[PDB]
This record gives sequence, structure tokens and C-alpha cells, in this order.
Amino acid sequence: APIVTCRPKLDGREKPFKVDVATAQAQARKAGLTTGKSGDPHRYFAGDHIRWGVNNCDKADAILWEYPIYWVGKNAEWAKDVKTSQQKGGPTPIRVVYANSRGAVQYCGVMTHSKVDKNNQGKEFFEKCD
Repeated sequence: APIVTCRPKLDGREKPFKVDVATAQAQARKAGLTTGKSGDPHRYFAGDHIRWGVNNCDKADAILWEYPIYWVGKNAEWAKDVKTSQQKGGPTPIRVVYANSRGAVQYCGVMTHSKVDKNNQGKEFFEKCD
């Protein structure tokens, strides 16, 4: 089943964050490894101490990427030429991560914050989803 759920922290307990692989690879491939119109997608660099259980992404001086998405509960989608500020749909801590694969995306995985009170703000690192 491509349908999964992140392991973010609400108020001390880990809660399953609605996240489908289908959309995850769709948003990553859709956004591609090219940004500049607005701000998204963004270049990911070894910083969140993430490995994604992969040798390619595990790399330190590698070239990854990150893009926002709307889970099932949301009723919108992220645009191309729309920054997080202009974005109307709503805030989303969950971002799809993918390697540059020399001009390709391998949906390395989707990450999220560990501080989702109500507005899914997030302060801690970006824990990978499962």
C-alpha cells in the first residue's frame, strides 16, 4: 500500500500524519529539480541529519531537494510560481525530499516537523515519514 503516515509529535504523543506515496512522488516529479519562478522547489543539503535509509541520500555533500504538499485532510495543492508567503492553500510542514540523481528525482522520501500543535508549525528537525 503506497498510503502511509508520518510519525510527527503533537503534544508529546506521535500521531500518524496522512501522507500518500502517490501524491509524494507526483509533487516531487511535478516540481522537478528546478526552481526560481517563486522559491519552490528548494535545494536540500545535509542539515536535518536525514539518511532516508538510502546510500545516495545518506551522502553529506550530496544534492537533494524539498517541496511542500497538501495531505488528504487539506483541500488544496501547492503551485509552481507561488512562495510559502503567497501560498493560500495553507501551511504544510511535510515536504517531499528527493536526490538530484544528475537531473532526476528518486522520491528519497517525505519528511515533516516534530512540533505540530494546531497550525503544524514545527521547530525541531524534519523527521522522515513512514
